[PDB]
Amino acid sequence: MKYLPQQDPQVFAAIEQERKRQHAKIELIASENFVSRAVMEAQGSVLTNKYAEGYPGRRAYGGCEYVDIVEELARERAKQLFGAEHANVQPHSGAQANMAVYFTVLEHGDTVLGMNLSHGGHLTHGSPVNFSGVQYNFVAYGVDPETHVIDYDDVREKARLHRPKLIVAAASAYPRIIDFAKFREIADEVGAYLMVDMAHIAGLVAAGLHPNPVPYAHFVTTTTHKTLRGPRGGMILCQEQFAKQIDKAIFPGIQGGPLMHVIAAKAVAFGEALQDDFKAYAKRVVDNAKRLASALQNEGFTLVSGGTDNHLLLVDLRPQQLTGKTAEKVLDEVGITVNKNTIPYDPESPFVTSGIRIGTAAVTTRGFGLEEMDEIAAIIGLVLKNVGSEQALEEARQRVAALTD
Amino acid sequence: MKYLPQQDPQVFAAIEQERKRQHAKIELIASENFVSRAVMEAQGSVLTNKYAEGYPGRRAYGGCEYVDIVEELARERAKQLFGAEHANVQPHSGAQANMAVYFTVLEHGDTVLGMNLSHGGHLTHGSPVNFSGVQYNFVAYGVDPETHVIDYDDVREKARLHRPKLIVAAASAYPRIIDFAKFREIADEVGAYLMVDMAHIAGLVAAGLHPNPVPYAHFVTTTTHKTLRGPRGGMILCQEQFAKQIDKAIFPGIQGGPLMHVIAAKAVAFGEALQDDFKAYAKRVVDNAKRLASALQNEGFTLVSGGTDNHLLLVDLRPQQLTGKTAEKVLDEVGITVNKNTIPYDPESPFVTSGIRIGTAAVTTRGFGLEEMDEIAAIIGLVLKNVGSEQALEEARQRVAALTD
Ligand SMILES: *Cc1c(COP(=O)(O)O)cnc(C)c1O
Ligand SMILES: *Cc1c(COP(=O)(O)O)cnc(C)c1O
Repeated sequence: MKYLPQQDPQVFAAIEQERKRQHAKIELIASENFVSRAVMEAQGSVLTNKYAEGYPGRRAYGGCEYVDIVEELARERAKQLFGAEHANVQPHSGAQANMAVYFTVLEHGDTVLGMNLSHGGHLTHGSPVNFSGVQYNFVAYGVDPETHVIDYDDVREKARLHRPKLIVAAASAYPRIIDFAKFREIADEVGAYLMVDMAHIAGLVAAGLHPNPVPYAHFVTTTTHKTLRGPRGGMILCQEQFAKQIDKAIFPGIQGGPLMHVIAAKAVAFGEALQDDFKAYAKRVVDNAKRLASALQNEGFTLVSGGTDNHLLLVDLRPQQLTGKTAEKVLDEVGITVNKNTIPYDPESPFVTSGIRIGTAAVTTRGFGLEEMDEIAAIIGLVLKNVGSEQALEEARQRVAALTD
Repeated sequence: MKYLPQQDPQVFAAIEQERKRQHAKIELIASENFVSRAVMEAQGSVLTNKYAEGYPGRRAYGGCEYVDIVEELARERAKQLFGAEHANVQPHSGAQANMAVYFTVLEHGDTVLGMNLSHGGHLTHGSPVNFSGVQYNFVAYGVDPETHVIDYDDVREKARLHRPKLIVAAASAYPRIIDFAKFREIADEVGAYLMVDMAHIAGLVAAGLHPNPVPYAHFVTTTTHKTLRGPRGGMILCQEQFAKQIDKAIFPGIQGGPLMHVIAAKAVAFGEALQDDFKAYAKRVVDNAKRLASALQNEGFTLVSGGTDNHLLLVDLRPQQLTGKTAEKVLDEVGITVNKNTIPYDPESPFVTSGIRIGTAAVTTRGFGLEEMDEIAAIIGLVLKNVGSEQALEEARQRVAALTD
């Protein structure tokens, strides 16, 4: 940076702290990643200066010839990546992407069936403190109490009982592959639309390492950040038959002017995801998660569902008599970043929890491999088995520092 | 830029076109401005990498110590600028800021009274194709048919008849000072909340050149872009008594993760607005608008309300037998950027219109003064009086190029 340090010492000093923090810590929060310098440059461009309400070639204002090229690059590359008939790259966030889909197909008070929030469902899939749970009548399907895999007969029974207008599949804390074919089968049986929220797994889908929901879903929503490793924002994919309605839902429905600089960054990120080296990256993400899972089990930890098919895992801390809150706090003391997370059938509140959620997308981006996964697991074992030993925590701190250089 | 040109030639080429376009054209779209290099650098920072759901010191995730400092800088500087008891700097956009306020005080189907959309009200103030008009029962007050000034007796009558839960004041195309005291008086009479949407005028309010709605309104919403000259995003200001509810409305109510890099840029922009030179800038904005208005009238144009008190004006093109669409198109041919805009009591559709809206914020940022206003007015006269003369349009083109260098 050149101008910010002189203009705003306070903001710059804080940004520099954050940059150094990102390097120093081991980031295991499953939603996190590190974007490329090219993506950041796109976000830091003069495109922030342009109002571009509407869509390419159909804008409210003149002068959009070049931002139109940028948005179309984003849409076409997204279609290349996911094989979708239509893309809308304007959603400000994953929340707004979901909001738009709900606005398209649902009326106030309509019934929606989503994944149980305590079993892996997202806040925007019907939390009573979120617009989704307030605006619509959400009902939930659960995972099996033993396997922690989605119970597809429960999905079916809930669908047949409650007759939802919309079924939502996908999750923020589900460590296994989701069967989109089965979701669509159930949707078809009850005459419901199927929406898949692939935010967490979008990068893996792009790399062919998780089945693609696009062929099975009427609507697919996602964040552009997370495993896709793009800028912070949202996106909707859908069948051509919904394109006009989806676009109208985003604008003039729920948003105003789009963030054209972020959309440029989205295009950049999609370009990166189209490359062979991103496919190699995504495979390392999944390989690293399996390795970390195995290594954690070797340390004596129990994992929700007994492992992982994707980028993330959940440690069930009940065998260690620890809460997720306690684990999160002590790992923070040694420079490992996780989040407490409810496990299926958790006896604790979401503010305490019996688990921690861990993902490998961020550490993989930093170049961590299998050996590092082993060491991360060993450090977590050292810490969680010795929460009352400052000597153990100091050793952990030193081993964490050794990993981050 | 260093990395984007190599990583993504296509995106870079389009961005460069846009950068050159921004320099070459005369930007008179009233919502537009040009942000500082410091603001852009903040947006292009590593803060995009951080999930920070929640609020400073009360986040969902660990590791937010430094982004907390950034958000608090934004909130405290906003409070300094506007004298508000509380600020929420997380809204992704002006639309989302409004959405959150509506979510806080209204239930589905509640009555809201806003400014007539054809008289200056915004899309998010009850358009039947916007969430506002779909979710809530919007009624409208109008401007006087002769003076084009808000008819405060009409505001009062509509309020007393319809008994709205909420009254919205503020506009996207109103060239005169809004009387917030009168709005609050009317609100008090009918027991309604008052929300002021100051998006267009926020910079002028910050500089003390338009009366501040904060003392009179329960809620004030704004864009951080526009006259405030910040990054693209939103903000809510409110009384301490609504702080908890407003914060909950933004998250977990309507949004997920905030855009921390944009919030950094918001802090930078607020820092700039706190400086004496921003006050001087804002005075030039208003002076330039008055000068341009006067100069346009000298050219024989009729202005909605007979002039301006702020950054913007509207040309009523009926005396010239032109539509806003025609004017917008021909001005585009010579490098002057305006938008067609409905005038009060417009005989034309919003897709055709009888007016063009013009603002001075962008050209003022570029260093244009009174002499340039005179020339801009003369060029507009030359163009609109000679729409069928290619020679006239070429002369206009050359004079536009002379202004932009
Ligand atoms: C992260 C996530 C979201 C929300 O995205 P934001 O950008 O935080 O609004 C929605 N759904 C799922 C499944 C997610 O993982
Ligand atoms: C520009 C504007 C908005 C919307 O802001 P976006 O960032 O485009 O969503 C809302 N209200 C008013 C009065 C505005 O001027």
